[PDB]
Amino acid sequence: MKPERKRVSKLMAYILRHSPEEFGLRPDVEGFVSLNELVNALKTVYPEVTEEFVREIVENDPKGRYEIRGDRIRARYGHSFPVSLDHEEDTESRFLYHGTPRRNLPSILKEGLKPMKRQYVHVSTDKIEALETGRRHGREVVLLVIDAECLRKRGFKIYKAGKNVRIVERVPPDCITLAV
Ligand SMILES: Nc1ncnc2c1ncn2[C@@H]1O[C@H](COP(=O)(O)O)[C@@H](OP(=O)(O)O)[C@H]1OP(=O)(O)O
Repeated sequence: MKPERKRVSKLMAYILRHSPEEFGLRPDVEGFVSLNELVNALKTVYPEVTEEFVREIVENDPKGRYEIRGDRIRARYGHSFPVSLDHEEDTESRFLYHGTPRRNLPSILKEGLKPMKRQYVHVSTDKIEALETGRRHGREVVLLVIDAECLRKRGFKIYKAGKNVRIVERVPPDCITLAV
């Protein structure tokens, strides 16, 4: 009744803010997942959850935690992964940066930056922050320099994801150059 809604809501917020990948979910750039996919993910822990139950959680949430648009759902705040909540485009940046561990560099040079268990990749306007973000993934980080105008001309819109972080669907190898 009351504890039911709270325990399901706690899982909902964790999934939507923190680790959609632990449930096989891939949010779009605005942080939405489909309502059906979220229900199926909740159902693995609480089999009694239905779409109507999730809708009532959203409608009755005292803090504005969630938003349903059409048949997709997101958390409105508190994300620990890069999102562009208002879909606001970065049009001014000329160069973006991504740090790749030297071990992962062969596949990235051939294929570019491809999204993995996510719908988009993340890069930075700042080369030092790009290298620090890459260091989290392994040693001997190699700096990739990304031509933002090449990305836009190729049809990839670049979105602001807070401070110096940007997200984009993928980065083709043609928009990438190496640096020490
Ligand atoms: N009823 C509910 N529905 C969803 N989520 C809930 C929740 N009741 C609590 N949470 C979240 O638990 C985290 C620690 O909260 P406390 O123990 O400090 O109160 C924090 O989430 P996070 O770790 O992402 O910041 C809270 O979310 P919120 O701040 O929205 O209540």
